[PDB]
Amino acid sequence: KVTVDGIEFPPTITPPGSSKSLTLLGAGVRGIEIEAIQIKVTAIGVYAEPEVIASHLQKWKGKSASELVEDDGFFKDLVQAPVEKLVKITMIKPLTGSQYGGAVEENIRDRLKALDKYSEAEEEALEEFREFFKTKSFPKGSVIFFHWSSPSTLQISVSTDGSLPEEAEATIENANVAAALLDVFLGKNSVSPSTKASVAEGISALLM
Ligand SMILES: [Cl-]
Repeated sequence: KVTVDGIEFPPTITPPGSSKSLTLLGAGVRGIEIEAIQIKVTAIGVYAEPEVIASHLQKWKGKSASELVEDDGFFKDLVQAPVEKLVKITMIKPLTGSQYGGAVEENIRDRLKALDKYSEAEEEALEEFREFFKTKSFPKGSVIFFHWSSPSTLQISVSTDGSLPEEAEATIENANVAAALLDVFLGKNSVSPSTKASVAEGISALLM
């Protein structure tokens, strides 16, 4: 397990609507700082299938956690790897659905605009993202499951109490939004350098 801010991230999770078990790569915290005030917003865990994802990362074999974490190409390879992925979010700071969703939407939208990959299709995908989160509430301990069921298919499920949903609650089909959301966590300018640091540890260990 990796414990973050008192929150357990277990070694394995089965995505909602899925039967396949995914394994923990790493976990960390998303914190914000302004005028020296630090606030922990969420904890983040990243899951995939160990040997399947090791199969796409053999060029990083033998490398240490220190080596991997400072190589941007490493995280790029991980975002791009066409394998099943899951990101679990556990809420630390209480947020409304609109609050949480609006910020991740903005992050994705800004990333796509920077790449000149924000067009009508992506706009509609992010409107669906918005529609989904608008009806939700995120008290402390609530959870979000972002599941990459295909490289271009994002499933979202939530629970207010930390239970594991039985099914994907929303499905968004758009390759650019799906990759951009991964980059929110694993890209340059990640919301969580700690999560990246932990994933580097996990994959370094995994590539023996
Ligand atoms: Cl988050």
